[PDB]
Amino acid sequence: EDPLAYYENHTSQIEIVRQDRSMEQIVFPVPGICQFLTEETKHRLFTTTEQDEQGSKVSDFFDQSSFLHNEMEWQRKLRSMPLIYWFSRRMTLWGSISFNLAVFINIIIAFFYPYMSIRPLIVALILRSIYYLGIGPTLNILGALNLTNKIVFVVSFVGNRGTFIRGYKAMVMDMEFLYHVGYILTSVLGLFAHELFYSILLFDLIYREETLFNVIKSVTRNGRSILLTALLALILVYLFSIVGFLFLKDDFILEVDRLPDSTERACDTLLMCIVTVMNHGLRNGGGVGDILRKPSKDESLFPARVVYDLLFFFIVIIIVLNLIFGVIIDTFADLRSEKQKKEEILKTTCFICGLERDKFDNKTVSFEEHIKLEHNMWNYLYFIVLVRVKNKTDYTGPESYVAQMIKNKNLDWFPRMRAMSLVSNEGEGEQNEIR
Amino acid sequence: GLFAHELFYSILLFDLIYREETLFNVIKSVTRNGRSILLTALLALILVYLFSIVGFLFLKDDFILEVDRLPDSTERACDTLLMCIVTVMNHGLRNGGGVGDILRKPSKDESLFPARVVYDLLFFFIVIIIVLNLIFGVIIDTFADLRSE
Ligand SMILES: Nc1ncnc2c1ncn2[C@@H]1O[C@H](COP(=O)(O)OP(=O)(O)OP(=O)(O)O)[C@@H](O)[C@H]1O
Ligand SMILES: [Zn+2]
Repeated sequence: EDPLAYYENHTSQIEIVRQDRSMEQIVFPVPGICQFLTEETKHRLFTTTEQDEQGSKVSDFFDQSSFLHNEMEWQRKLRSMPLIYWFSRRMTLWGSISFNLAVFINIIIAFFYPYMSIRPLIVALILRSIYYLGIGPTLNILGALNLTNKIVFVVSFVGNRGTFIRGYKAMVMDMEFLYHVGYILTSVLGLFAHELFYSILLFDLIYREETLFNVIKSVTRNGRSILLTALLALILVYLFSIVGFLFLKDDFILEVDRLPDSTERACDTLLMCIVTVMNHGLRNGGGVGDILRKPSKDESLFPARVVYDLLFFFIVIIIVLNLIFGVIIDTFADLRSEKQKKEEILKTTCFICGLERDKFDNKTVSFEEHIKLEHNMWNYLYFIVLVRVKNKTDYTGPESYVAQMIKNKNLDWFPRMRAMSLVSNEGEGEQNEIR
Repeated sequence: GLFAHELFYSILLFDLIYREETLFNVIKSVTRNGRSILLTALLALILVYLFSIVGFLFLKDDFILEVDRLPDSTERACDTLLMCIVTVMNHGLRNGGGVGDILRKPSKDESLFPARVVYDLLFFFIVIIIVLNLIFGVIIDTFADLRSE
């Protein structure tokens, strides 16, 4: 309604650096296409963009400009389609419905197999269906609902994300799409082949919960270290088994509960000795000595047995096994430190210029205004889109300069540790004093 | 405690936490990431459910448990999926060696001996050394974060 309000909303400003290392302020109109940028995509980019070797996110932010433009174009195209857009807007609802259905199906299977808010209402309806129709019909209905809801969720996911915008190859390469396809296949298997396949769907908890994902990362980050420690444990077990087979063959007597003698020799062969050690010594707190024949102090090999058991216990149980847990704790610490560093950087430094919030103290302009009005990464994206959408025939000085810098793949036009609102005022003031 | 039953006085011992700040910080070291601990427990439950399904499908006869009947001494603890899940979730988690510490001892001549060995080893590595230790790792991480803050 208000022309001034409309122009203020559709007008943006940025700061650039020219070839002579001089800072200039450019005021431009926001292209209409820029209005179709999703807040989810903006947040994802802001929280995922990484720093380069020089500590700048500008390289990645610029490299994502084409993807952002294509995503905005796809969103504009989709918004003309009401039904598909409406379905795409409810991805969270579809995912929640699918997860609840999977949980209910798994609970029913656990509590009844073998056989033959609105959540309380859903539970009551499920109980009534079980009482009236039966477990089988209830499971069939739940499986059909889960399959339909997952199909709707996949349609919504593709529509909203525009993964096809990068091509079918990119969509296939995407891990999330493959995960959704595998989930659909698992649901189909549960519905038709055997209901027990529904148990696999419980792994969707990891996908849904980020905290559990971080906990799992604490183990998977140093998975190579864990596997190497396990291999070292296996080598030590092999050596101990060799020693036992050479000198303690008769002490490997194991009780057995034969199905319709009660003891057997478990070290007649090297492979059997290795298997017995690797299993029992590792699964017993006291080590291999907890299953070997109990010796007597009068035996000549009693000191040897004591030394063997003690060495196994100290070397394998207290050290080797605890190394995996130590690696897990170290990974926990490293993840926490990295996350804290990243959050501190993101919250106390400027995305474009990288200046800290401590140069802006005691000045007309604060960090908040500097990030909302002067170095807006989104305003830079809008300027990039304008340069790419504007006919070359009506470029201005700075528009042509930025277009040429883009043609040459040069980022030196983004400011870096410099702000027109920070040092330009004092610089002009000292210049006036000098003059 | 004064009127209904004197045993209610035991609840008053929780005032120690209120009185002592150090114990309160120790409890905070666990309660700060309570959601993480609960999610880890749910993951453990899901893994136990999968292992119980596998055992019921292929190792039904090996779930024999001794019982001290009040005035046969063994019973089958995996005749149903729910019973198998309960037995695993209890014994495997409360035994250092895992679920294998309560299953029937096999013989090397049995055709399923390698399968039993693999099952027990997988349960031990996946659930006992990793999943259970994740809660303790979370507690240690919370300790470190609290001290740093
Ligand atoms: N250069 C930057 N440095 C730090 N944070 C930034 C930067 N540019 C943007 N942000 C933050 O990223 C988010 C994007 O701000 P944006 O102007 O898009 O907000 P908005 O409220 O959605 O917009 P508007 O109200 O102007 O229509 C905000 O949190 C903003 O503070
Ligand atoms: Zn800036």
